[PDB]
Amino acid sequence: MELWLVRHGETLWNREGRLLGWTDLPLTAEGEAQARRLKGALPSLPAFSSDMLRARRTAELAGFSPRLYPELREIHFGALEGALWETLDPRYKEALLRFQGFHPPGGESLSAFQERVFRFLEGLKAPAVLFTHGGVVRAVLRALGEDGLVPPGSAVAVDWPRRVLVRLALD
Amino acid sequence: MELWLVRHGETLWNREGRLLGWTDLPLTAEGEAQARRLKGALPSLPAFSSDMLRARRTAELAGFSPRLYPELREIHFGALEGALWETLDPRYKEALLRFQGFHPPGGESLSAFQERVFRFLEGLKAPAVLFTHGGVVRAVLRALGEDGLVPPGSAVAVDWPRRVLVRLAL
Repeated sequence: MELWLVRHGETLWNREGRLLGWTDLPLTAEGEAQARRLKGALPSLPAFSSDMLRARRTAELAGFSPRLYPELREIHFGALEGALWETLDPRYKEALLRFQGFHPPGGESLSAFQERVFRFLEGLKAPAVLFTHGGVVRAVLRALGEDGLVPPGSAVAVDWPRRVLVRLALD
Repeated sequence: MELWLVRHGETLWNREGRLLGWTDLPLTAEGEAQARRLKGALPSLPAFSSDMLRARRTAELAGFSPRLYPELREIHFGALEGALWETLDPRYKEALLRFQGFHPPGGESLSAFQERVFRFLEGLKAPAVLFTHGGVVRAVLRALGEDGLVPPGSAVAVDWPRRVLVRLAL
């Protein structure tokens, strides 16, 4: 099933290097700029978006009017929300880097996050554009055997659950 | 959808030739070495594992933190757990070789085993690495029209439920 996943534009915490999950921060000026560049670059398919403001705003500026689903949210970092990546305990860094065995206190485990995301993707009955977050795109890319790190405001199209079709980045 | 079926490393009953199902044996030193060797080959896909110690330990040494599922367990041989294959009564040996039916005393039936394994596989929602047992790997290979020559600590990748992608015997 052809699915286009879009990572929302940047927020201040991208440059600041802080974990941003369920914390609701707005797009920066550049983030809105990145979002506008997506208009006319994404297929005119039904759109779905995380309910987080930054995701919804990206969809809007991209020319879409998506249906909202919290299932498309970034992983819930719990007590690690807002924590600087730099000072993150090596155990957490490793868990996130290897994408496994991550269970932040007060948050969502990586295993639970993957189930949520993959369960949502399984329910899609037709090609769609999904406005979501870096961790969601990463989970999908890694499940498809590829490095799952993509720039804010970029997109990837996949033939779920078989292979990646294209990675789209705009300058 | 890509699935990697990984057979746990060897235990003492493998070299001794004894039926090993729900008996929770640990890996031997060589079994652990086999597990470590898998770290440099298996793709970093979501991982799942039988809850048996030998499977869990194989996953850990291969560099994974799997979600545990008893559905990935080898069949329960009941009273036949630990029985030497070489002296297995013809009634059971034939049953296991015919693949038409099997139900050892105090054990699990082939039918229950299959319901178990296939329900699990059919429920997967994304590619994955599955740390399991010989009987499970064999069940998958046979469902794809292939034999089942996968030694301990080795793996087979399949495009489920269509065909085998590649075999990895280290």
